[PDB]
Amino acid sequence: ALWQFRSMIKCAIPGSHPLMDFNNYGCYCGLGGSGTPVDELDRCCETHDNCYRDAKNLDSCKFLVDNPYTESYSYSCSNTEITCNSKNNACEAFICNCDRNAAICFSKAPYNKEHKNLDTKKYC
Ligand SMILES: C[C@H](CCC(=O)NCCS(=O)(=O)O)[C@H]1CC[C@H]2[C@@H]3[C@H](O)C[C@@H]4C[C@H](O)CC[C@]4(C)[C@H]3C[C@H](O)[C@]12C
Ligand SMILES: [Ca+2]
Ligand SMILES: [Ca+2]
Ligand SMILES: [Ca+2]
Ligand SMILES: [Cl-]
Ligand SMILES: [Cl-]
Ligand SMILES: [Cl-]
Repeated sequence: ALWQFRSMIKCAIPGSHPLMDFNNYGCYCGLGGSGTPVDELDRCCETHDNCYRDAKNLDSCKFLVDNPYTESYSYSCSNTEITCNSKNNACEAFICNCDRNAAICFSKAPYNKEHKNLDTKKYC
């Protein structure tokens, strides 16, 4: 679920900015997206979006109001290391996996301030 994705990110990037949740980043970091990612970080988000899209296409899975972000799962954090619980059901494991990979991807990408709250309608 969305709130778990945020904690997962805190887990991988302890020095994250709490107020960052109020803003969007690049072309894909945020609800929806358009065009092509502007940088590595943005790519991580697009990929995560794509991962959720695949989640919505799983024949055996249908989420509340069709939003994968509502699906809560179980996971643990240890030394900035994320682990999805094997007890998660297939749908939850798929979502937990998308989040884990995205969080890891975020931790390795450069944060470019110029892309914060980008004028998407013009550069995306
Ligand atoms: C983890 C990312 C920032 C990394 C960073 O702050 N590096 C600097 C570290 S340091 O000071 O130099 O130590 C931030 C950039 C924009 C953020 C995204 C945007 O805020 C858009 C949404 C907001 C939602 O609440 C959570 C998912 C999300 C899709 C966020 C995931 C994550 O929190 C992102 C991808
Ligand atoms: Ca998005
Ligand atoms: Ca269902
Ligand atoms: Ca659940
Ligand atoms: Cl989002
Ligand atoms: Cl349902
Ligand atoms: Cl459900």
